[PDB]
Amino acid sequence: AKCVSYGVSQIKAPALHSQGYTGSNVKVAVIDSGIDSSHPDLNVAGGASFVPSETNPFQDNNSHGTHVAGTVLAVAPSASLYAVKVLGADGSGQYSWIINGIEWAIANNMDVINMSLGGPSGSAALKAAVDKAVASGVVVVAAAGNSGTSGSSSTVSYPAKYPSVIAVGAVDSSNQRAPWSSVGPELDVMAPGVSICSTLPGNKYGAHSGTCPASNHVAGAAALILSKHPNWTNTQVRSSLENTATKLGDSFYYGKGLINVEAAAQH
Repeated sequence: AKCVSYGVSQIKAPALHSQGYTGSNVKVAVIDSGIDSSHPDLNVAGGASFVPSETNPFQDNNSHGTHVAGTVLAVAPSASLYAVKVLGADGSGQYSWIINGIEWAIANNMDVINMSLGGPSGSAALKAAVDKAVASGVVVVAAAGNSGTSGSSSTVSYPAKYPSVIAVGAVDSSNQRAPWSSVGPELDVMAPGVSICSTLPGNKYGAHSGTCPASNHVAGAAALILSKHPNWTNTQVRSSLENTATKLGDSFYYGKGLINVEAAAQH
């Protein structure tokens, strides 16, 4: 009935909020199912739809992208979020649609791309677009995936699996890896992703679990770091997050560990 996720204080975002840094001026493309801009606790700054049968990026039929927007804004309240819709009612999107989203983010000078989406395969064209975004200076963050462990295999999804992307896995309030959080050498950092409370369509709130909400926290944290260091490059934003993370378990399962946006914004 109007929650804030425990994850905001777990990544130490409050420490930036009290310095007066809240993501002001940072363009964040939420590449997802869209965002219910009808929600009174959300500011959407604009958007576009690359789903051919669904022209409206501000209608969230699946309720995923609205949750994403909320979690990004809980970390970075004055961030400018753009609803970039590449996922249909079925919850999946063609590579051509997702690539259209990424090309859009580059053309409209997004500072941060959040991709709370995955699949088990890549494409040369997908990797090309993600790399091109990071070359042009965009911080690209993506959910590591919800495939759990599978012996010695990487279970990290594309595009999080690409080295040009910040792959984000999910811990709970105890910094324990969620059993469904994907794993592998491509896993970069962890953030809260268990029962994360946020905005849902129709002026509602509720908890989602997944690496999607984990990655939402990191995209938020990037917007908080660029609030404070507006002249930092994506390389510097990414190093700050990785080099100041709180170490947890092995890097196969946890990567660098829990992000600490407080320590990151001092680096």
